[PDB]
Amino acid sequence: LSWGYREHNGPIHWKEFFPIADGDQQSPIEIKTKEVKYDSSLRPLSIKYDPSSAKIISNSGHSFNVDFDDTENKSVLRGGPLTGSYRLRQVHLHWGSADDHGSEHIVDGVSYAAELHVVHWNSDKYPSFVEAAHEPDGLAVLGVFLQIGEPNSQLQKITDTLDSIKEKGKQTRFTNFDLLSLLPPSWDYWTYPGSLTVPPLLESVTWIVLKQPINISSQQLAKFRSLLCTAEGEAAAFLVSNHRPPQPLKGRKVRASFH
Ligand SMILES: Cc1cc(C)nc(SCC(=O)c2ccc(S(N)(=O)=O)c(Cl)c2)n1
Ligand SMILES: [Zn+2]
Repeated sequence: LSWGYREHNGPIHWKEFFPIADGDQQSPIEIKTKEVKYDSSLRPLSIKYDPSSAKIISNSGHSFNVDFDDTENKSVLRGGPLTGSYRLRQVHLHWGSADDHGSEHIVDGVSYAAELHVVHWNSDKYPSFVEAAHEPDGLAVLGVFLQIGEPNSQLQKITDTLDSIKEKGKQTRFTNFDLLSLLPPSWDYWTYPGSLTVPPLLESVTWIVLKQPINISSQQLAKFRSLLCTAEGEAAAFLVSNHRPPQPLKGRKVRASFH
């Protein structure tokens, strides 16, 4: 298949080849903080990310992905709303065509400039990410909002690479990536049950979205828009926007770890 974010193949078109697009636990959503319920039973996040787990950065045509070696248990998320160990798999980012929008999740009617997703899978129960992606408790994604601010020394590692992966399919070695340090200093979070925000749109994600944004400069974020959604030797299209609109909550509870 050949989904994307352009006029012919974008989010409104996804339902055509992925009927779960209209499902009851679709992501992303609006977080309306006046409707969030603090839940004292939610636990703190327990995070370990080995900077040597990071292997490769590539252009999928839908974002950049930092792939981590997920055959080993070096990089694991536990706690939060999660039962068991969730192995780190991959990091990517969503943004919009300009800095005033671009996050997937929206807070109190407001879009951030971009949103970082840290993809993990239940390695207690499932033999691989591919099997875990089909189960309600299979995935956990940590979301971090990016707002325009000062230049981010931690994102600069990624931005420095983006020219070498400008075309879809291109990849480049990427390691010693201190992912933890990219996180905001508060790990307070909202959580709800949801889906992949991209086709196949599987309802297998425990969303964990951190309240506190991190900064990125205008010039840093603009580098992501210089990525192509098209391959070398193909007609060019810039990956100007790669975010899905908020989906109906359909009676799900968004809970907060904090008050
Ligand atoms: C073999 C295989 C299967 C699947 C379901 N995805 C992939 S690559 C896509 C991928 O890992 C991915 C992309 C986007 C998201 S999101 N925006 O965080 O909900 C997630 Cl959870 C996974 N590969
Ligand atoms: Zn994502």
